Amino acid sequence: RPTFYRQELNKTIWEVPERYQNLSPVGSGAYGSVCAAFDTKTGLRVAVKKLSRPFQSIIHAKRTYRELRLLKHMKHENVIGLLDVFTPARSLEEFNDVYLVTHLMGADLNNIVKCQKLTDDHVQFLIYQILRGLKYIHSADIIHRDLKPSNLAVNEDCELKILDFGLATRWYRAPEIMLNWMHYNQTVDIWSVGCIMAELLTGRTLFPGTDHIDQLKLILRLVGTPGAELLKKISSESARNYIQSLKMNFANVFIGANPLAVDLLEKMLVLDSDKRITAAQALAHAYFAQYHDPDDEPVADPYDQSFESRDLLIDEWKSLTYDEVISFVPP
Ligand SMILES: Cc1ccc(-n2nc(C(C)(C)C)cc2NC(=O)Nc2cccc(Nc3ccc4c(c3)CCCCC4=O)c2)cc1
Ligand SMILES: CCCCCCCCO[C@@H]1O[C@H](CO)[C@@H](O)[C@H](O)[C@H]1O
Ligand SMILES: CCCCCCCCO[C@@H]1O[C@H](CO)[C@@H](O)[C@H](O)[C@H]1O
Repeated sequence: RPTFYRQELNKTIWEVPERYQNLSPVGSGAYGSVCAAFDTKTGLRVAVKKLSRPFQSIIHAKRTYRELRLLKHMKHENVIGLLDVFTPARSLEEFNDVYLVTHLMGADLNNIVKCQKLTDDHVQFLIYQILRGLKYIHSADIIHRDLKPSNLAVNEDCELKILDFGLATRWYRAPEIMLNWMHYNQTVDIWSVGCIMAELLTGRTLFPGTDHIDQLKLILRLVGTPGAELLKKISSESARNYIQSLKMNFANVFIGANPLAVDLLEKMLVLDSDKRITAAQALAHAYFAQYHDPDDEPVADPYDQSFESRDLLIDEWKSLTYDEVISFVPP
């Protein structure tokens, strides 16, 4: 057991192991807060997320467990991984705080893009990594749902990790997510990738919607009204009518772009989630020829997500989370 020290951080007492130094707040919200730090034991910069009131309610408790489980499962160099999880608590009884430790890459995608056009080679490398990450995430039957530049952590070498920093926001969201559609394809994340990629290429947000409906109209304007195939999957006449108050050959936005990039964007930014390219297919797309290695695009061990369908008591989510904390083995 490490010795803990306390400090005040993001308006609470953070009790962390001494190996973790130079804790500096980088994000805060209702679900918790995150500090950049330096792990003097591994010599790595790390982000320490302290969960906020993790066992306050069933929802907090199951969220806490969800994230812990997910992070413990992710073992891919393009996906945020759990370097450490700790609690100051010495027993289940006193267990009330969970801290999660991940690599801190240093910047998110916005920081390195800073509203600039990136080179095609650079976009290749970045999107390749995202797709590699996503292939892994998706292979575990997990859908990110909120892929966006701020959830993409990159170091100086532009090595990239996908994470979920939730504690502009709407611009990378797959249209069906915004429409509370509920039967999500993993290609919700592909939509996001297309939005990210487009932005990396052009330096401009693909769909800078002012609000929900504006976002939707911007998407319809670019990719066009639903085709007959897609229309058949929308039950509501009235909704189809409403949509009709609104393709557009991917040329104009992506002028001067590598035609391969455009071809891929076209396969990503398809309204019909059933028809969007998958992460695995995208990885094999010629656009990534420089980086694609079919034998180095790992898939995840199958991920036990049964808990997602469970309505359990706080005590059980807490005890389940506690088990995961105790049984945690660093990389
Ligand atoms: C409820 C719930 C359930 C699941 C998840 N969830 N799902 C995933 C996927 C596996 C991607 C789907 C991943 C998480 N969770 C997760 O990423 N947690 C976490 C933990 C510690 C720190 C951080 N934050 C950062 C880390 C590094 C950096 C930055 C923030 C910001 C910029 C500085 C550079 C940098 O490098 C985020 C989230 C919430
Ligand atoms: C902008 C207004 C039109 C947006 C419609 C987007 C349709 C999304 O695609 C749809 O995703 C569903 C949920 O995964 C799938 O069940 C459907 O089969 C698929 O067509
Ligand atoms: C703003 C323009 C958007 C019009 C609303 C699109 C309607 C999508 O609505 C979705 O359609 C599916 C029916 O096939 C249902 O399974 C979903 O429950 C419903 O949310």
